Amino acid sequence: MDWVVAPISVPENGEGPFPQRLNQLKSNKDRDTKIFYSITGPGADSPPEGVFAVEKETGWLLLNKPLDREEIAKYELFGHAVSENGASVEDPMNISIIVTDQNDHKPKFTQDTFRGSVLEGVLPGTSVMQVTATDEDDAIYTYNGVVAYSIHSQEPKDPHDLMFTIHRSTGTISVISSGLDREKVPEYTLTIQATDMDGDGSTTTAVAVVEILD
Amino acid sequence: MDWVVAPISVPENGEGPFPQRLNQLKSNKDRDTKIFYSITGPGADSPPEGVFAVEKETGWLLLNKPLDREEIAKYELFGHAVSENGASVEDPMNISIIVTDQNDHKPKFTQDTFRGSVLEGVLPGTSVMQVTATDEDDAIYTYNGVVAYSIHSQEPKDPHDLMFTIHRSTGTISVISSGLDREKVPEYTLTIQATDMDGDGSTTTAVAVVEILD
Ligand SMILES: [Ca+2]
Ligand SMILES: [Ca+2]
Ligand SMILES: [Ca+2]
Ligand SMILES: [Ca+2]
Ligand SMILES: [Ca+2]
Ligand SMILES: [Ca+2]
Ligand SMILES: [Ca+2]
Ligand SMILES: [Ca+2]
Ligand SMILES: [Ca+2]
Ligand SMILES: [Ca+2]
Ligand SMILES: [Ca+2]
Ligand SMILES: [Ca+2]
Ligand SMILES: [Ca+2]
Ligand SMILES: [Ca+2]
Repeated sequence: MDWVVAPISVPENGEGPFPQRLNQLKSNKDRDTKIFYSITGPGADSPPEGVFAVEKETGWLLLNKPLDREEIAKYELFGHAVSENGASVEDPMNISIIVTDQNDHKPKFTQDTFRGSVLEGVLPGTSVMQVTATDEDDAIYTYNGVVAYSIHSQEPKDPHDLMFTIHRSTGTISVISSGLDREKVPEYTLTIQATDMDGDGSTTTAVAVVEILD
Repeated sequence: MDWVVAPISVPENGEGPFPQRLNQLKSNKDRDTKIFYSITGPGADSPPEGVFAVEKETGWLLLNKPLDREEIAKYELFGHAVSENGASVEDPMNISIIVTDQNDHKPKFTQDTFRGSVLEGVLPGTSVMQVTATDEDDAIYTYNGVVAYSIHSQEPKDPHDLMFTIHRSTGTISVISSGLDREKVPEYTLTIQATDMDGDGSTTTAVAVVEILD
């Protein structure tokens, strides 16, 4: 052809229909004799078996089911070409398959509860703590794995509500009001959120507990 | 995003419509201020100017016309992000565009006429000469640039016709008949052909003149 194929990029979670054609393998010895094609490697003849196949007669490389980037992100397979008289007519061909991302993981907070303390007299603008959520999707080329933080809600609501903020990118929680008074309200429970696609995607929650120190 | 884009592969001779969107550039400083996008490089702001553009407000990278791999096979552009107050908010982003092939060149013989001579007594199977045609299209991953040779016709047709063959891949012309006789027919003119897609594509012609030596 030459007996080569460029790396193939396949987005995960393809709709099909399956089996899906990716590339047609072909040995120029098929002018001379009938060629039988086959494939080996993890994803073909070793676990996960049968994700990919090749059609014996035609050389079509097929994907049999949708892929999942977070299970396996890249496959390295080998294609074979054998004459009808049983002789290999090519050295095995390196077939590289790269699985590209879709946004299919929700963020996950690293803790169900995060705790931080401040002195009663801290001024507005004071950083209390930094929370974190991870996201298994790509955050280099897209926002699939990019988390935006927000505050869902605060209890109690004394001396008033929305006394805290969270930095949309860093997860740093700050107090933005005056009026902390430990003798009145010694602790606040914040329900916090993390949302992928930098705020447009899906959202998980955790708790941040703010202790007013004595 | 990060302020990066993976290389973009675009087949030549795209149907459009144009302008065609390729990728949306985006700086995360647009949470903070309005961003104006722009592009530089050969193919954008230097020859060939205006092949690619970027939409100021949206950051969409556009292709303005179909590409031709044999004119330019790869572009290296730079994307820019500038705040409404005039400050650059990113270092320029490397944008790599790779133009991939379609079969749009016919083969071209290297000579309009090729000449070879043989002794009258050469046996069937004798190689007379080797002709060549080139093809500017890809011959690594496809047959776009892969030439199949054939004989179009022979004059004169004495002592009979189809006295010669040509090797489909090498362009080696051979005599396959007995009966060469210089005193009867001292020279044969062969119209020869070269066809891309290894025989399925389009076809050019040349002349091969076979001299029977004394
Ligand atoms: Ca997945
Ligand atoms: Ca995994
Ligand atoms: Ca994913
Ligand atoms: Ca995600
Ligand atoms: Ca005080
Ligand atoms: Ca006090
Ligand atoms: Ca005290
Ligand atoms: Ca072209
Ligand atoms: Ca050129
Ligand atoms: Ca071409
Ligand atoms: Ca061609
Ligand atoms: Ca003789
Ligand atoms: Ca003789
Ligand atoms: Ca003589």
